[PDB]
Amino acid sequence: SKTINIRNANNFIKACLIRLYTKRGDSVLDLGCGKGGDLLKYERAGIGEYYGVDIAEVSINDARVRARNMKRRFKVFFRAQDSYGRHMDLGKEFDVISSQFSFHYAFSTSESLDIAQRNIARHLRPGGYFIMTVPSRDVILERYKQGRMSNDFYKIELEKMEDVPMESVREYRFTLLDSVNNCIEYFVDFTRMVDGFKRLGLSLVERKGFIDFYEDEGRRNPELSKKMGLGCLTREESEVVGIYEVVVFRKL
Ligand SMILES: Nc1ncnc2c1ncn2[C@@H]1O[C@H](CSCC[C@H](N)C(=O)O)[C@@H](O)[C@H]1O
Repeated sequence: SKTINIRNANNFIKACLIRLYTKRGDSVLDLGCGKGGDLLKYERAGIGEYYGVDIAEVSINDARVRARNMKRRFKVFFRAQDSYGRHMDLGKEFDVISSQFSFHYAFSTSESLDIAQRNIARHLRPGGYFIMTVPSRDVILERYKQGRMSNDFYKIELEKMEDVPMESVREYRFTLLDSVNNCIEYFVDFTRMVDGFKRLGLSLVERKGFIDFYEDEGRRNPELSKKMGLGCLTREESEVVGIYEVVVFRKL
């Protein structure tokens, strides 16, 4: 593929995040786990338990095969359901709750976000972290004002002007080479997210852009760099990576 560097970067960034907030023996709840793309990362992190939840059953089964056919020291649990707009009660709490490239889907409606934020807080141990990587609304609107909304790797389209300005847009179309196709993405209303979480005991402890986060980490972990094979992305690839940001809330 022609997006390998972009996959390496994203996985790199995610691995570093996991390394930063997880510790040995931790219990992790992976929301929007997908096809278990982080099982290996967690295996290196030496975590003890892994629970993955995804709305799509086609991905869960893929995450099962992977878990089933891999050298892992942690117990896995998969469940296919809606963890954002449908009540969720798994029974136990977790030290770390991860939602990689998937939490923005919780912003479907006002109620959805609320349910989703409630589902996160009730499955998080006090002191526990909720790490995520979501698209940056600020970034996107700027590329919009610059007219540069795409390239050979991706494409984004906002909604129509009928009685609406930029700040009034709630969603957009995202297309990615060898990935989603005109997938409907919901903008992450940051302020509403913060307030909503703060109301449930979760505080904002980290918000950084993918590129900076990437550059900063790539310098502190040169080994994980060459290990995951990476270094110096083309500006064309940077645009795709630059769309996402890192956000972390902790249950004080
Ligand atoms: N309400 C919901 N509950 C759980 N997963 C959801 C969801 N809405 C969307 N998703 C999931 O969001 C995921 C986004 S992509 C998942 C990628 C994965 N975290 C990685 O790092 O590769 C998809 O697998 C999709 O099925």
